[PDB]
Amino acid sequence: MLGNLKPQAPDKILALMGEFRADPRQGKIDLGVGVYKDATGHTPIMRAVHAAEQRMLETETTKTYAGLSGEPEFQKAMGELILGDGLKSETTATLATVGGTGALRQALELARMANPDLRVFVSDPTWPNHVSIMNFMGLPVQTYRYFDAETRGVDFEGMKADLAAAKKGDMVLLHGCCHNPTGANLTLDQWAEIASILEKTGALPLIDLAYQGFGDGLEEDAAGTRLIASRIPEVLIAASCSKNFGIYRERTGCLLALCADAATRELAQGAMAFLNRQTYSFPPFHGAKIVSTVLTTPELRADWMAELEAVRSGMLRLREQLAGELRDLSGSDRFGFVAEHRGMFSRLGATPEQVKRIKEEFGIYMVGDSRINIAGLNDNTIPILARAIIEVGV
Amino acid sequence: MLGNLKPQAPDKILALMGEFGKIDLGVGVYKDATGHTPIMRAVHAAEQRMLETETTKTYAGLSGEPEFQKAMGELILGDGLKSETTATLATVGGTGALRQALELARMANPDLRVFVSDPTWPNHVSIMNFMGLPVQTYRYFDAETRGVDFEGMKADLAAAKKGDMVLLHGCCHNPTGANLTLDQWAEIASILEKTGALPLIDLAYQGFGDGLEEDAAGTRLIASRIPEVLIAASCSKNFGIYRERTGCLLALCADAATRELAQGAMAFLNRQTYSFPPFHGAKIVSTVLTTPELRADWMAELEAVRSGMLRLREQLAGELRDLSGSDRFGFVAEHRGMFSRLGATPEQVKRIKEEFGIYMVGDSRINIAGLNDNTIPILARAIIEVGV
Ligand SMILES: *Cc1c(COP(=O)(O)O)cnc(C)c1O
Ligand SMILES: *Cc1c(COP(=O)(O)O)cnc(C)c1O
Ligand SMILES: COc1ccc(CCC(=O)O)cc1OC
Ligand SMILES: COc1ccc(CCC(=O)O)cc1OC
Repeated sequence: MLGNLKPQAPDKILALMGEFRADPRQGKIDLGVGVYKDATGHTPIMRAVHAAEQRMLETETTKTYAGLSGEPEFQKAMGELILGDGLKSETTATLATVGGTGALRQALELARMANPDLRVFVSDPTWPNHVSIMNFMGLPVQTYRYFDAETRGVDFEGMKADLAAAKKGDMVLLHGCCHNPTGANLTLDQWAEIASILEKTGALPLIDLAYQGFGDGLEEDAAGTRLIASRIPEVLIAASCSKNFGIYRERTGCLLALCADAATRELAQGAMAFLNRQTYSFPPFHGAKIVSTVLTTPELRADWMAELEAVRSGMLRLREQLAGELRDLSGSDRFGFVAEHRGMFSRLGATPEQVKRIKEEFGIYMVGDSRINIAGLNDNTIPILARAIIEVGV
Repeated sequence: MLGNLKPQAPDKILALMGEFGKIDLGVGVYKDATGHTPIMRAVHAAEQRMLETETTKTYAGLSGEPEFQKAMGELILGDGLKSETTATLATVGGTGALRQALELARMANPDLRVFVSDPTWPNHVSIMNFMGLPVQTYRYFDAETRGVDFEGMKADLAAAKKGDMVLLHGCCHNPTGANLTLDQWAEIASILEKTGALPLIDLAYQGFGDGLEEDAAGTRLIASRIPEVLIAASCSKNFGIYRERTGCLLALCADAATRELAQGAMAFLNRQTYSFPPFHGAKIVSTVLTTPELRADWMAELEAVRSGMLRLREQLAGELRDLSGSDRFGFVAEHRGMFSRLGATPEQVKRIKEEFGIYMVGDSRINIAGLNDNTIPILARAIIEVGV
């Protein structure tokens, strides 16, 4: 029977890796990486995180089955982290999931469970995993203009124009902050207008919050998400702890369902718990416990925020340097957008030909859509990248 | 939109878990004399060692780590492990491996039906219903003898066709505690090969029956006979790491090409569901399995657990024999595993819990690991008073 199986395509990330490793050039650089890397090219375990694992190793007395939808300490902590003082427990349903991706899938299942004729609107472009999951579920997918290839900024007129076509019941997927892969983001005023459009059309917003803390800070990054939650009655939030806590492999995230009333919250909560059960039953414990421990322990929480901040400022300085270099070399303010983008990614806006030429001539690797990881840059690599960009006619 | 959500039905076993001189005999979790579910020694040493060795937490393997996969395959199939034809997928527990198994098979055959035992783990049907898959049942439990209705089982299985999936419990059948002998397994392989039905083996208690190797005997027999088989393994109970959510799905294929296909579809399945699988428990398992000193202590502790429960069964059987002046309840010493179905009807079961405070699953399923010297005579007596 298994022979009938249709061949499924590889991740592609590995294909990028295999090529890079095979490159015999000693000066080769890799900007296609999708995780945070420090000065030495390592992806360290945050201090507080290592502190929580020591604490857990000495205090945990059993590993029996726990909460089906997550432990309360984690649910409350995450909600407060994302929504701050605005968290209305009475109408908020929470589900610990296997990473933010698990959160996305579950939100998709829940929405389709409540509305069979669901259509999803995704930005152009967006995280490929989004479209992939949707295609897999058989859900209809619609696109809304987002990245402006010329200015490398947000095409807000087009975004509004396209979202205006959403009907009540449809789902609109928004990146809370640090748009992956572009790096181009919406300002709070633009979020306010998006809110109006969402109220008008009656579409359900699904906010993918995976980089809280890598943009302008923890609170600032959650600002957009908080405006939507306060103005829109029903909101779905898929939060990831992978990057801002550096626990990628632990698989920790959570789905937040902001409802109109307590009765609906009870309905959504029951369905979420049901969904976990029909997929894997209980969610992973380790990472979630690390997170609640850091968040509830004043000392740890303080150190984590402090470390996250160092990371953020470090990347922000890298952006300014690259931008500075590009300005000095270009004799213009064309690549200024690099300094304006937020998050660890940025789409340069180079054509696949330019991307291929940059690799063949300069030994610099990046995703085929010209997305680079800011964290993979440094004092030695910045000048090279800048030169390459200017030389290939970007 | 969300207000349109229909209320869902809660899980019975876990419902009791929430309800609980209270005597908890519900949820299938091992407990020690003091009613505690301890962290196994080797598992603890593995976590310490891990705290010192791990330098990063970056994303890892989509299908799980090479070490976990090789270790799991060897633990299950022993020297019957043919890597060139076996695909392995790390999942979120044994339950995740089941769901993944049903998704994999359904992809390969949109018209598959699943045969489950009568009775079977409630969660099996639940997921199948959710996925909208056709469920047939095969006779398995003999309400009279409390053993297995093997004649009825063979009867219903022969009616299965190629493309159908037969879900079997590798050992320690949940909730009955009634198991097949190796002779019975060979017989079953004959049926499976004649009808061409794909067996899906739920292996969640390797180690609680007769032994690590012995509990895998049936599974190893089907694997040597049937060219294509699926196994959903759970490390929740034999490693005592329930909450870590670790287990895996093995796809035994007839050839390398099909193996490549299966492995691809499996990785794709994790990617579209939650991307990467959880690392902590899987790392614990491979650390224990590949470290001689740790594996030896794990086996010792697991054997100690196994032997203990077996002692409890014999005690409960004896206690009852004295209290009933009969040997009707003899079957309790014959059953193997964590559970054993008594027979008490729904009304009897409910009476027992609402006054004696002893909770067992509505169908009279008791977790024998929940008993001890103190509570055994109490249980024996309580059922005598509930009569029949
Ligand atoms: C990383 C990421 C996620 C979540 O990843 P998880 O590892 O599953 O937590 C979700 N959305 C985007 C855009 C991401 O970059
Ligand atoms: C324990 C068990 C499983 C798997 O449990 P997980 O916690 O998901 O590993 C599967 N089937 C049966 C019959 C079980 O008892
Ligand atoms: C495999 O799926 C992923 C791919 C890539 C990433 C890293 C983020 C990125 O490269 O866009 C995460 C994934 O799952 C969490
Ligand atoms: C809710 O699903 C479960 C119920 C019960 C158990 C414990 C095993 C049992 O009691 O049958 C596990 C579950 O998922 C792993």
